[PDB]
Amino acid sequence: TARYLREEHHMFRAAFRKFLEKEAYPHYNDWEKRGIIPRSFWAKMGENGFLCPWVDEKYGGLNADFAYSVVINEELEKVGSSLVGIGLHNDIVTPYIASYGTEEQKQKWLPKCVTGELITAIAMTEPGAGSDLANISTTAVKDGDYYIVNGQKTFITNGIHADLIVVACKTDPQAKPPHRGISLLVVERDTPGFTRGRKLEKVGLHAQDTAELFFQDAKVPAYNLLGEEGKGFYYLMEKLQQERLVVAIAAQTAAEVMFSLTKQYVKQRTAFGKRVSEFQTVQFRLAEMATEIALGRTFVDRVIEEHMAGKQIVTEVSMAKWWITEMAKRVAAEAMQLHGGYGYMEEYEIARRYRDIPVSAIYAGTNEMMKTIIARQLDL
Amino acid sequence: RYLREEHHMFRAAFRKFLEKEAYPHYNDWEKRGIIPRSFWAKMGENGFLCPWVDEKYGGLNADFAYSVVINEELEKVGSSLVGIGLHNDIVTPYIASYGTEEQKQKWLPKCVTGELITAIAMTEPGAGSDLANISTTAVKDGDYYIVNGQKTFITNGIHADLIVVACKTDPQAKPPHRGISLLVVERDTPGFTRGRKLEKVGLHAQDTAELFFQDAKVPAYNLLGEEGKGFYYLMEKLQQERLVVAIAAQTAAEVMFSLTKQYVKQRTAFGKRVSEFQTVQFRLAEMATEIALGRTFVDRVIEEHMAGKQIVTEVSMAKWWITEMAKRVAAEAMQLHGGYGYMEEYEIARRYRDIPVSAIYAGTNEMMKTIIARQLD
Amino acid sequence: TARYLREEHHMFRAAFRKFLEKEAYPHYNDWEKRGIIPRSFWAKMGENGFLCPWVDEKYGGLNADFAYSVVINEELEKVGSSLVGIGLHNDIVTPYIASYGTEEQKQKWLPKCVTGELITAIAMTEPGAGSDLANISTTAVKDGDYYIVNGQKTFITNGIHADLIVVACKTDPQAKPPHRGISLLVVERDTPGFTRGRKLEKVGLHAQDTAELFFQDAKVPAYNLLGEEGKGFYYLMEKLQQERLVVAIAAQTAAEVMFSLTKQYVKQRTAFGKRVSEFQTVQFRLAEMATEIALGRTFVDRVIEEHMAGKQIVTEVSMAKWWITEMAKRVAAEAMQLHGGYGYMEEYEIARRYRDIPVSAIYAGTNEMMKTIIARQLDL
Amino acid sequence: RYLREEHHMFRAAFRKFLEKEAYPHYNDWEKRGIIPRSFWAKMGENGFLCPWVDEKYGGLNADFAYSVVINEELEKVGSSLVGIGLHNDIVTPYIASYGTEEQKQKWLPKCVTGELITAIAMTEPGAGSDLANISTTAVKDGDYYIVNGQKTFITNGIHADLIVVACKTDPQAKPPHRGISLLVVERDTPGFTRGRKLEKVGLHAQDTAELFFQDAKVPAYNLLGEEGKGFYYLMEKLQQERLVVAIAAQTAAEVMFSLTKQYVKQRTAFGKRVSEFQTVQFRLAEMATEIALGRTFVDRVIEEHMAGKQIVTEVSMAKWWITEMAKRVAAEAMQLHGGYGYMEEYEIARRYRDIPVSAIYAGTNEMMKTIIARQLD
Ligand SMILES: Cc1cc2nc3c(=O)[nH]c(=O)nc-3n(C[C@H](O)[C@H](O)[C@H](O)COP(=O)(O)OP(=O)(O)OC[C@H]3O[C@@H](n4cnc5c(N)ncnc54)[C@H](O)[C@@H]3O)c2cc1C
Ligand SMILES: Cc1cc2nc3c(=O)[nH]c(=O)nc-3n(C[C@H](O)[C@H](O)[C@H](O)COP(=O)(O)OP(=O)(O)OC[C@H]3O[C@@H](n4cnc5c(N)ncnc54)[C@H](O)[C@@H]3O)c2cc1C
Ligand SMILES: Cc1cc2nc3c(=O)[nH]c(=O)nc-3n(C[C@H](O)[C@H](O)[C@H](O)COP(=O)(O)OP(=O)(O)OC[C@H]3O[C@@H](n4cnc5c(N)ncnc54)[C@H](O)[C@@H]3O)c2cc1C
Ligand SMILES: Cc1cc2nc3c(=O)[nH]c(=O)nc-3n(C[C@H](O)[C@H](O)[C@H](O)COP(=O)(O)OP(=O)(O)OC[C@H]3O[C@@H](n4cnc5c(N)ncnc54)[C@H](O)[C@@H]3O)c2cc1C
Repeated sequence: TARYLREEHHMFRAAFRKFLEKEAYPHYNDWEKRGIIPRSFWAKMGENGFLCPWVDEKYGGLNADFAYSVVINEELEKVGSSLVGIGLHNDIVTPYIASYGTEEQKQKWLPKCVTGELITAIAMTEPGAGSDLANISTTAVKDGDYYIVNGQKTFITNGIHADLIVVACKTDPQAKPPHRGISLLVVERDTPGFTRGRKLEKVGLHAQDTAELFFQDAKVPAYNLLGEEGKGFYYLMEKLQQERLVVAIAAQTAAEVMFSLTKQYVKQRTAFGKRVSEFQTVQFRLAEMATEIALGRTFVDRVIEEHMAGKQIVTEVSMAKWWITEMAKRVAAEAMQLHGGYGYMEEYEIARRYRDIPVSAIYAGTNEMMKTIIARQLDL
Repeated sequence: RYLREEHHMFRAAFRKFLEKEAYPHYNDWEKRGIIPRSFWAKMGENGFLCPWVDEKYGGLNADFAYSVVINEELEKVGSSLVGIGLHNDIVTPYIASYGTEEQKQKWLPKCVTGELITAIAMTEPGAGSDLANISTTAVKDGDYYIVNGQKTFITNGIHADLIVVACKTDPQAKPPHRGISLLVVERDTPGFTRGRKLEKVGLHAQDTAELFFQDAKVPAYNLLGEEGKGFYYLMEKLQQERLVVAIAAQTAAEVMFSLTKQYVKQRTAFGKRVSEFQTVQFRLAEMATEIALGRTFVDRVIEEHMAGKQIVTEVSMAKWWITEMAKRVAAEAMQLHGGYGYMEEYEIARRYRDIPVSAIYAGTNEMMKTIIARQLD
Repeated sequence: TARYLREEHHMFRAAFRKFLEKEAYPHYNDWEKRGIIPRSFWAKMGENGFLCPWVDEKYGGLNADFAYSVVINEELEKVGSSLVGIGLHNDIVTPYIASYGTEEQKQKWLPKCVTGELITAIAMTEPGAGSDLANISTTAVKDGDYYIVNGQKTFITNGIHADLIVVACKTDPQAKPPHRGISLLVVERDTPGFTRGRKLEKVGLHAQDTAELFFQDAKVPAYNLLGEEGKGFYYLMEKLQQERLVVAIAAQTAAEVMFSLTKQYVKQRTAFGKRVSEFQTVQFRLAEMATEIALGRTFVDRVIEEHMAGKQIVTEVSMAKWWITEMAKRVAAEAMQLHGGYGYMEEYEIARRYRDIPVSAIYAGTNEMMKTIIARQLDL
Repeated sequence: RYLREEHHMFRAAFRKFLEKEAYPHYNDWEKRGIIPRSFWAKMGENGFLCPWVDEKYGGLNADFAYSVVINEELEKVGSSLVGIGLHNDIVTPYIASYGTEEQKQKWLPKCVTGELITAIAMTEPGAGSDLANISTTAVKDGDYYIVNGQKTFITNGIHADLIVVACKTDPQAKPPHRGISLLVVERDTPGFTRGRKLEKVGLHAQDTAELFFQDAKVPAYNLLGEEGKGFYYLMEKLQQERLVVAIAAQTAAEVMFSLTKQYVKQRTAFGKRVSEFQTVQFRLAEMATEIALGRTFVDRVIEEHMAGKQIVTEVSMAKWWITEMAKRVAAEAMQLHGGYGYMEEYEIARRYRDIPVSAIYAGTNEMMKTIIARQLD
């Protein structure tokens, strides 16, 4: 057992699962077909208190601790990875508004983030730069009471639905070092000069509305600056600890789900007068998967505890992110293979789980970037 | 060492054909879920179908190296073209090896032209790896066989006009495998129906389907070889089947390596080509090494096979190891493209989805290891 | 941080390390040359309270909790794996006497186990059976007030020094199932018919006195029966949880030691105008080793906590044992390679660490047996 | 395909020789820390040293396949015999390729007989992988070179009567590698001393030592080739060096596989042979597969090498991949023997200790990947 969950979280998990059993599980395949999860689902999430529950009661939130977010994100992954946009809204983007927003900004935005009237996104990555974030070239040039924004952002989660987009841009492209010229600017829906691409066709996460964003002389009120000019990089580096933790949590859950699928399948499939689960190689493969899952679960649970205690754990979250995502990828490969021909059929859930997992090694920072961060912390 | 100048010239000419007839259309075929029969017709009229078939049926008496070239060049277009290799090098050889003079005359000419596309149906919902435990029955009611059963995952399952079906003509054979025969089932057989095109992770243009036999009336002269010797024919032909899969997986690995190398050489980050970071260099060096090992091994197996030698162990080794290697290449390739590796606009995404099934068909990699272990005594 | 260590354990670790810095570290290489650790070392351990510290004060012990044993075994491994005989005495064998001994037996044996006047060993494995323990063939036939013992035991840790040997033997060879015929019998030094082989030449653990034991009509007092006849297998299965945990702890420490050796080496070695630690492949290899070490440490620490709480964790300890031992083997292989030619030289400590590690995957139950146990617990 | 009947007959005869002169004595040699010169003498008198050397110096003009047979058969005895392969196929070829007519006449006859045992000294305490950064100097003081420096890890370091030493005859060469020459240093050179036999994890009968030069007086006619072209000679010869290592590692893998297979087939547990448990079967199938891949690859490299083709990439691939594979085989072998794998009475223990150094010498596996990456462009 992990110490961050108490009885209240256990009853919450059951209540949230009951909601999903009606609203998510039976609808998920249709959402994938359409390429997007309907706004009405977010509205239902908001009215039931499952959006931004950590937000203060004065904005309509529940003052919930981070364990509630762990439960939400785990239960949503149990449905499917296309639901990652909720965890992104809850635990990645809206915390920027709460941490760095003025009272006026928080009052204006947070209540609607809780209800789901405003859906959020964060836009860092550009065609020319992802891992090398200091090299982004989207510019925001001050002109009167406005920032004139020019640039392109790519692979944006919630790219179609998002009404509020936290945009990383260069307010001073000539700054030394380059990262000191970066600022965070909130871009609202229907901003003149702000357009969106058609939803991106991807290997998986088919129900996630990933899209490119285009800023052609985007006229953004100066009021929409989040925090201080030229400190944008610092806000990002700070919040990426929670971001990477969220990815680690979702990948751990995905592995657990895929293991359960495989175990159940091989226990019911017969070959050569035996259940497939009776062959020693199958037993050992499952034992090895179970072991690695136990390791990842124990580690991520410890990192959650450290995080909740307010401790700085850059190294450990980077470890959790790369290792658990690779582990879940290995689980997926084993799972497909152990299903035989059926693991390659879209009628079987494992096919979708398999297509969904490998991107976890790429986003929130590639696993190569995680190893880079670890090596830096090792002092070499 | 099995490729002579004639094969190099043929490769260039076949590639030119595909640059016109296949490469520009592949993405459309995938969207359609099938490769049009018109393409098969163009392949047939140009002599690219069953080239090994004797000239007397309209073939070219081509050696196996021509089939290697064709299958490799088709994979470089994409894995959904595996149906042609299956027609050419898996199924039609059953007709030539075990067909009567009369069956060969009736069927082989049209297989060369592509008027008849072939398929082979072994696997059932209840049994794949455990092939001896198939339950599809063919009961004589002269001069017909009455066939009952279901076959699953059939390549060319929609297009196929001739299907070689493994069935139990004596379900009480003891030992069970002794009751297996091969029966050719023709398009428009009464009681023979097909399922919808299967929705798969990849091979989107390959028409895989289930087949259904409900008191299907099959003429007794459609028996292939002798009653009760079907299992023996299958074990015999599975060596070339496994070789074909190994060749295609080897080619897929090479294609994916090339895509990845080109990408990382053009992509820059932190003031360098991605290909300049030492970890990327070593990963590419390791991929290049395993690719070279697979190429050398499969080439030697091809040579042995063409020499008429029994290669059961070696082909089983090639099949499992090369398919697993190709899978590892795919995983490296997606990762090294970053977000772009996950985008369907990039070819690597499709290559990635296509590869993992190679570890499953022609017999699972677990079955390959089972065979190797048996041969190790 | 792991919750089982308090300030008292931290001061204890420092005190114990101070003892070892004088008595163990500088002598270790000589012990390996001789093939045995001198009795005088055990005597020093006993007089300083470092043997069987968990034993009750009434037998001369300290009533120490298991965290003291964790510290002792970790610190001894930091010296070298040839010191495993101490952890075996402390935490594997003597607990059998405390758990299953009569008051008379405990009074007779435990005080001298604390002082080191009696060194203990456990003898299960035979030439014909190790993994398949139910198939042991050493017999003990009752004759008057004695058991007549015939058989051979192999690979016995503390095989030369041991004065008390807990011997698994068949008191009823015809029993059904075979395991119901197994009993534990304490064999004392100078028992008529009991002899020992020459110390076994091994790949590593060169200072550990591993030997075969021979029983040719060994005349053992019936008083020396430990527990109940035919329940021997049950005692063994019960105590193997702690045994496997001890092995996992030592392997985790060995990995940590080997990592430190490698990191320090590559940081000081120059090639191509750079420190070796500056090449990206070296950085990533170290980052990967660091990650896996962090996983093993977090997991074993959690298992220690569960164990100390009195919980039954057969699955988790089997996971810890196989995965950590394999991980430490991988660490060792990386460490040798990263030292270049120097990693193959016996003058460098890594050579010895490398030779010492791979046996951890074999003893206390092979890693194949660990996977067997896990699969059984998965219900397949 | 490089072995003809003559080579098969030779293999049998050489093995017979070793069954008498080597196998029964190997464990004793290991205890002694050296292979006696008497064995070298028996090898020489039977024509098993430098067989490729022209008949005019007393050699046999044997092709490289004879060296393959010798090195393989010696490894089947044990890895401490690598000094012979080093003499035959690594060092003496420097004398034949770059020696003047007069040096060849002076040295090659005695290398064939074994009167002179050879060694090559590249590596220094401060530089191994980074060979261009060697600091051993050879300064002309006609008609001598005055040599100062230290060489480390020298195979045949005790026995060697001739040592080919890489040194800087112009330490200000810019570019540095242009100042490297090869200088033959003879036994009993003034100022030339040797360290104690190095204590190693394995290769216990191989006499590895450090060499010390303190104003060593070396005759100028002991220069091998031209001044400042030493680096070029080394890069040229390292292809055969790396091939020799790959061959020995391949053979070690095969030996260890055979030991393991035999053990698990004779050992029983839980009412079955250990070899009957499915996980053991699959592990052995995987080992057999990788061994087959390595054998096929190294055999093809040997063929290419004998054809006189440049094989830099391929040999680097063979060296790193096969040594890593052999290491994996060793780890599997110890585990599958249980406790017995850890006992020095069992041959597998020694094989296990011997193998990992193959990933280090002839250039580290990291250097092999560096070379491959460079060739990938
Ligand atoms: C489904 C999905 C959703 C996404 N959502 C968002 C979002 O909501 N907001 C957002 O800002 N971004 C988002 N992204 C972008 C994602 O974070 C980036 O794809 C990721 O950071 C990698 O950047 P890149 O794609 O440009 O790859 P690159 O940075 O171009 O790297 C390509 C490859 O080179 C490797 N590489 C680069 N440098 C080195 C080096 N120094 N050493 C070794 N290897 C190196 C990388 O690890 C990678 O494997 C999303 C991506 C995906 C796939
Ligand atoms: C794209 C595609 C095309 C196909 N085309 C054809 C075709 O044209 N003709 C045809 O006849 N078939 C075809 N198939 C079927 C294919 O050959 C089978 O899927 C394959 O043989 C495995 O059979 P199965 O799917 O029933 O898996 P199963 O036999 O049920 O096995 C499932 C899993 O169980 C494991 N397993 C089973 N037995 C053992 C054992 N004893 N020990 C350890 N593990 C074991 C295997 O690891 C496997 O991963 C096709 C399949 C695919 C995916
Ligand atoms: C340094 C050292 C110290 C030791 N100290 C002691 C001691 O103090 N007391 C004591 O009692 N013993 C001791 N041992 C013995 C040790 O526990 C045994 O070696 C171990 O349990 C394995 O038994 P075995 O050597 O007989 O191998 P075996 O049981 O013969 O097994 C050989 C191989 O076959 C594999 N195998 C067996 N069955 C299966 C199966 N069903 N499926 C898959 N694989 C299988 C095993 O995993 C192993 O890899 C020691 C051993 C060593 C090396
Ligand atoms: C048994 C034995 C026999 C030998 N016999 C001979 C002989 O006869 N003649 C002779 O000349 N030499 C001999 N050697 C030397 C051997 O070739 C060297 O040990 C080897 O080349 C590596 O050099 P090094 O030991 O100095 O390691 P280093 O060059 O110091 O390298 C140590 C580690 O650093 C890493 N490294 C270095 N540079 C890089 C880089 N750029 N990128 C990533 N990693 C890097 C490598 O991974 C290596 O593992 C022998 C060695 C042994 C062990």
